[PDB]
Amino acid sequence: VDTCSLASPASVCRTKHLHLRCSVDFTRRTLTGTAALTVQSQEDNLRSLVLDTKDLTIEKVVINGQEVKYALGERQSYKGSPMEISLPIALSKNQEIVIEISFETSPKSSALQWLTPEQTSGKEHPYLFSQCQAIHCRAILPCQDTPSVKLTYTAEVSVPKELVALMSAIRDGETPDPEDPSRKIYKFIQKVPIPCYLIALVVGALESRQIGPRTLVWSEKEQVEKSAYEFSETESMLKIAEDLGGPYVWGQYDLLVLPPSFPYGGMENPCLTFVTPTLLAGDKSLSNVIAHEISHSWTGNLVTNKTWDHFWLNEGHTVYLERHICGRLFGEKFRHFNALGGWGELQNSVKTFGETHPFTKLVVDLTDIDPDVAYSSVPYEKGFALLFYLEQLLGGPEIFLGFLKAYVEKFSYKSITTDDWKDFLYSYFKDKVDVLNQVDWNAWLYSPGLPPIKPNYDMTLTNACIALSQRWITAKEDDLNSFNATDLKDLSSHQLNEFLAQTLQRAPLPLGHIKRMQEVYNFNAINNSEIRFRWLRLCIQSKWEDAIPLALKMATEQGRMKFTRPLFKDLAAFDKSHDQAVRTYQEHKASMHPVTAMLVGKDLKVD
Ligand SMILES: N[C@@H](CO)Cn1nnc(-c2ccc(Oc3ncc(Cl)cc3F)cc2)n1
Ligand SMILES: [Yb+3]
Ligand SMILES: [Yb+3]
Ligand SMILES: [Yb+3]
Ligand SMILES: [Zn+2]
Repeated sequence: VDTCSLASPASVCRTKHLHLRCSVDFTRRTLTGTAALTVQSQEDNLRSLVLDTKDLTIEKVVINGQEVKYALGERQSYKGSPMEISLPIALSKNQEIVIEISFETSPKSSALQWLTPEQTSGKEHPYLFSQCQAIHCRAILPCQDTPSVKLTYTAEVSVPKELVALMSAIRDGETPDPEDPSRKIYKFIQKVPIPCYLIALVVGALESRQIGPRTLVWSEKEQVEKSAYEFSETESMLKIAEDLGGPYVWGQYDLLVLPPSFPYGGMENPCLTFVTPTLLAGDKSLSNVIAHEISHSWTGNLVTNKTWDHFWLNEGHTVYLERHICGRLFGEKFRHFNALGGWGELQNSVKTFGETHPFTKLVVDLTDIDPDVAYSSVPYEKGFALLFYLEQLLGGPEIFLGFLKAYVEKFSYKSITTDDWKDFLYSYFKDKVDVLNQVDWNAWLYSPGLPPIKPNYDMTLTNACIALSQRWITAKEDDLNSFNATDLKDLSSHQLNEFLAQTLQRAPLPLGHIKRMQEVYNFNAINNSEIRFRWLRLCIQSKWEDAIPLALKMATEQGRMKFTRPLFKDLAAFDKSHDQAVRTYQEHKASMHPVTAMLVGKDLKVD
């Protein structure tokens, strides 16, 4: 059962298609229109059905050209309000009908962020973007907001004519709005059935540049050139992913570089991956995020978790494919370096939550839990560690990649559970069932903490990071003069980031050590968001007051939760910056993404 949805389950009825006709009103901060759902009954004598909604105003529901009765139930916190619709005629099993709902969103819709012109790069036009994963589609339109249902969709979006709309779909033309010549209607078609969390919309002063045979990069004019260069390896990564997963079925693979408040590193919206502008490091070093979103075109978008309790299926397999893409491009020693880095992030998550915390389990129980509050590196890295351990146990990467491809082929266009995955793993590896039976399945899937076995990792690229981190940790005052810029001469940006992560695991360090690190390495000059984030956390945790303005600026000038949440938490934990962190959150709260504002408030204990 999907404990995060209040809608009728897939066993009662299934939405097959959505035809959305809407208009974006920037003056009211509302999306208004009609959602026409083609719904197929799965039961005999079906007379009503329930949809998910959250802060939606319903004007009317039309079936067969006439208004029908509906009722909105009491709100159930983050789940929203159930909408029960009374069907005019009882449906037989497999009968399909179209239900047209006229609705309008709330300006406080948790799916949307409305930006004023001052919040954009161009400063002249406003901007809107959505983020539906996990359960925010219900805050845009009435739907069965569960990944256990997959539907196709078509959309027609009216916007001010100076702006551009894009969606997680193939572009299907644009025309002036026949009802208003100051507006344009943009059309879209998504012919591959998707779960509704993959519905996405952006409206803004967007420009595009072609960077591959099936890829345009989209952003405001000021970021086009930098984005085209940053993401130039996209076609190469798509070709490797097709070799590992099978055909790319989505047609286009475009990228949208969002404003800095985009809450995630990337969102795998089909046909149009959304990415944070914090990837714009200038040297392509953060391109693993693109490899990750590309990989979701198979693991997540084609094979999907049936409920959010099985989210690790989506992320674990995607991290596994992501690391194979980067291993093909940069070598097997690089794949192991990134895999070992991932184990260290899993160590940090388990330490943060606590080793017995229910969110450190691979398969979770989200009954009465807001998915946004559960979100962490555990499903990604505990999921990856299980697959990497099975790869080692079952004969290596070539053999395990055969399983991955067969798994994608088996479950394409379906929504599955951990038991479906395990049953297929046992079926595919029938000649190695004795090896599979040695796995402690109960501990790996259902127990909290670090996994029961740590995989084997090549240490070649990690050794220099560990050695430099240990030199700093073990240094006394009289050793500080031995450090010098030459210590970093043979380290890649990835290795500098790993040196900082290793050191941050032992923070705090003495203030004099951190001051010496800035003296000889000049980490304050580095703009790479991952390195800067770890360096500023190391400074703040080591109680360097000089870092307070730098950390507050990074926390507020961008809104990627991976960076903003720990920076605000570190600033709140440092007595010297505590009041400033709380005051800065209070002043920026109204202008923040709604989910990020909620999570930073919980982290800071500010209501
Ligand atoms: N797909 C990403 C690129 O890797 C981008 N991304 N955007 N939004 C989200 C997201 C995903 C899941 C969430 O809830 C859960 N968290 C953890 C669990 Cl074990 C189950 C859950 F339901 C909440 C949000 N992920
Ligand atoms: Yb067309
Ligand atoms: Yb079986
Ligand atoms: Yb000494
Ligand atoms: Zn992902």
